[PDB]
This record gives sequence, C-alpha cells and structure tokens, in this order.
Amino acid sequence: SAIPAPGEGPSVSMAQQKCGAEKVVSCCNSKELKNSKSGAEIPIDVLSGECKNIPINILTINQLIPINNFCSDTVSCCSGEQIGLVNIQCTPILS
Repeated sequence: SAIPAPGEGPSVSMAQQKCGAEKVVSCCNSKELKNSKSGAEIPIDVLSGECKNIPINILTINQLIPINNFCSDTVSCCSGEQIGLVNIQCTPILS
C-alpha cells in the first residue's frame, strides 16, 4: 500500500483529530449544512463534487495520506458507517 504525496498540503490526520475516532470522515459542502439546518437530515453520499464518503479502510493506517487524496471541503464526520447504518447523523469536523 503506497501513500501518494506530491505536495498539495496537510494530511487527514490533521482533520480527523478534530472529531471522534469512531466517526467516519467525509467531505461535503451541503446547502443544509452551510446554513446550519441539518441535525440528522444530511446525506453523506450525494453527488460527485458535492458530497462523498471516503473509504475508511485506508484512513486508519494510511492517515499519512495528504489531502491530495481527499476533498478540500467543509469536512463532515458522521457516525461510523458500518454495514447496517443506513441512516445516521453527520457533523462538521472543521467549521
């Protein structure tokens, strides 16, 4: 497993720290979130360029991966999406 790092900027380790380790990392600029009108009514996975859930598999050990493999957006950390968590709440990591 290789970590791509040309020279974009910081790594996910910086962002993830500001949320619970049991929470899943996703970058999404939602209109509801941007207006602070979402307690649980926020979709993690939406459209290519707005919101997407990023694979948590690498995120644990490959946290050394810089944001170049991530979306610079209002970062959201949602309840750890394990198989069965069809609906959960998302909250901004860095706001």
